[PDB]
Amino acid sequence: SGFRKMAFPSGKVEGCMVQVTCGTTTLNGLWLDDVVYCPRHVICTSEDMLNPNYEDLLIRKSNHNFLVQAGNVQLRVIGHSMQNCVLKLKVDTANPKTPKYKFVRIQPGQTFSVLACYNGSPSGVYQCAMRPNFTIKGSFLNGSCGSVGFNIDYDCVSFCYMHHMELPTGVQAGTDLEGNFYGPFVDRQTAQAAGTDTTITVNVLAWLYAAVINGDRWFLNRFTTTLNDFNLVAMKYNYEPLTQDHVDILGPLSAQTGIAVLDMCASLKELLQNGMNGRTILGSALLEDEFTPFDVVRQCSGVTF
Amino acid sequence: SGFRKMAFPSGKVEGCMVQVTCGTTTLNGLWLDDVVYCPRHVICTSEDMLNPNYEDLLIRKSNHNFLVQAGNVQLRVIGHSMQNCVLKLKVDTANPKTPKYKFVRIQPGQTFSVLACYNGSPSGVYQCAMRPNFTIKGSFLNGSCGSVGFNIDYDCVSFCYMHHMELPTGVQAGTDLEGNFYGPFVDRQTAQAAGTDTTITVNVLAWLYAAVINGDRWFLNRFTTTLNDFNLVAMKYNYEPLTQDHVDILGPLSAQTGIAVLDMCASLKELLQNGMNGRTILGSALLEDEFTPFDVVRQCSGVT
Repeated sequence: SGFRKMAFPSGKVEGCMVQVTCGTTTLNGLWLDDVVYCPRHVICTSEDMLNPNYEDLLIRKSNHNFLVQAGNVQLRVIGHSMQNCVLKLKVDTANPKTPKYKFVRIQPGQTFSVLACYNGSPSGVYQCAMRPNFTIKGSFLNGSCGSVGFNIDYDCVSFCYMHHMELPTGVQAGTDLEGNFYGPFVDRQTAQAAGTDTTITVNVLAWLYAAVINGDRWFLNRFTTTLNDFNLVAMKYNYEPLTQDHVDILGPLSAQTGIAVLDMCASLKELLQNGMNGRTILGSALLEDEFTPFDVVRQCSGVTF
Repeated sequence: SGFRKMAFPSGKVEGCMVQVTCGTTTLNGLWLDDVVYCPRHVICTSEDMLNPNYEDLLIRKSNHNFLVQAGNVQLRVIGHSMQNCVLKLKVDTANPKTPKYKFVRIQPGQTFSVLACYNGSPSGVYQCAMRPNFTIKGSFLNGSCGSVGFNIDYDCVSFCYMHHMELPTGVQAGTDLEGNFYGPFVDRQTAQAAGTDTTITVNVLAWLYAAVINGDRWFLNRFTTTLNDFNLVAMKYNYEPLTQDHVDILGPLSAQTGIAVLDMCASLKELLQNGMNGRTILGSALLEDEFTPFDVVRQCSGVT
C-alpha cells in the first residue's frame, strides 16, 4: 500500500539528452536516430526574442554555428531545418541508445513524466499534468529549455512535450515533438494570456478511489447525485464538467472499490461545498488532480517496463 | 521558477535491478559487480514470516535454490551468505552496467529517490525522506521488496535503502545495503511500534526559503525569535528541535533571500500557532518537510 506521485523510469530518455549551443544560448536537445530536436529559439539572442523572424534568423545560421555535445562526445552537424517551433539538427552519427519511440500530441488533463536537464545532463524526474489551459506547473530554471515529457507504453517511449518557455505568471509552455505549441502560446518574449485554469475533475475522482483503495474512506458520504446536478456544483468551483466518457473511464476503479461513480461524485460535491475541515486525504490537505484513472490503476496493479 | 518534488534520474539504477526467486517467493535484487543483494526473507514462506530462524532456514538452501534473472539472462550463483538482514548472492558474471556506487547509512530527515520494481523490472521513481521515526511513507505492493533507495552525487550512485516490509500502520521499513534496519524494526511478521513521527523542522524552513525564492512571501511576518523560544513551540507541535548546525546549513538560503534564519523561524512559529487560514504555499495547504536544504539549493541552482 501507499500512494505517491510517481514518474516513469527515465533511463531510456537519459540516453537521448544532449547539449545544444548556438552563440551565448545553451539548452537541451533530444537525440533520436541521426536527428537532434530542440526549441528553435536557441538561434535567438535576448533582443531577438521580442519580435523574431525565425525564417530570416535561421537563414543567417550555418551548420558550424550549432555546437552539439553528448556527454564529452561532440556530434558533427551536417544539416539544419525548422518544423513549426522545433529545430531539427541532422548529425553524422545515429544515437545507438535510441529506444523504440513515438511522437504523440497528448490531451489536456493527461499526465506525463518530465526529465529536467541543464546543459544536456539529466538533473531530475517528476510527474506532470497538462493543465486544461495547456500550461504545465513544472520546475524549470535557465537552460532547462528542451527538456522533454514522455510516457512509456510497454516497450515504447511516447514523447509528448518539449519545454520552450516560462510565462510571466511563473508557469511553463511548450510544444509536442512536431513543434506545435500546446494552447495559444508562441515562442516570443511578449505578454501572453494563460486562460482560466480549471481543475481536472476526472483526475480528482480517480485520486479519491486511490484514497479508498489505500483505506482512506472518511469522505465517503451516504448521498448520491446526478451528472447534471454535480456539474452545476463543478462549474461554481472551476472544475471541468464531468462527461459520460469520464464516468466510463472510472468503471474499473468503481468495480474494484464497490463505489458507484455518482456516489463518489456526491462525496466530492460535499468536499467542494464544505471543504476538508483541516483533514487530509493521502497525506494532502487539498484535492489532487494530477493523477489520471490510468495512473491510479497502473500504481495499484504494479505495472512495470 | 516553479518548485516540484523531484527524483534523481533512475537510469544508472535500472541497469542493476534483477529478479531473485527462492521457492515460491520472488522479489527484487541489486546486481553490483559479481554480487546480488536482496532481502533475506526471500527464503521464507508466508508461515515462516511469523517467527523465522533465518540461520536454520538458510542452512536448507543451496546455491541452485536461488534463481537470479537479469532481463532474460540467467545468472549462475556460485556462493551465498547472510549479512545482517540482507542476502549476498555471488554470481559468475560481473554486471557490465555497474555504475560508480557507494553504500551509505543516511540520517533521519535526509531524502533519497526510490526506484519501485516488481519481478526485477522498474515500475516508477519518486522522492522520499527517512522519517525521524525511521519509517518511509512510500508506495510498495507485493513483490516490491528489494526495491532500493539512492542519491546521485555527480557520477556516483549512493545506495542508502532497501525495502523489506510494510508495517500494520501502512508505512514501510527497510535496511541499508549492509542489511541493518533503520529504526527498531525486524524482518518478522509481528506487531512493531513505529514511534511518534515528528516533523523535520530544518526541511520545512528550507521549503519556506524555496517559497520566498519563488515569490510566495505572504507568511513573512515582522517578528523574530530565539532558538530556545522557537524550540519550546516546536516541541508542542511535534517538530524536531532546531540546532545551530541546522541554522548553519540554511546559511546559503538565508544569504540569497536576505531573511535571517531566526526571522524565518518566527514566521514558522506563527504558521504553527495560527495555521495557514486555508491558504497555500507552493501549491500546498500544509507544511512540507521532505525537502532538505541541499534539495532546495540543488533545484534553485540547477545542478545536474
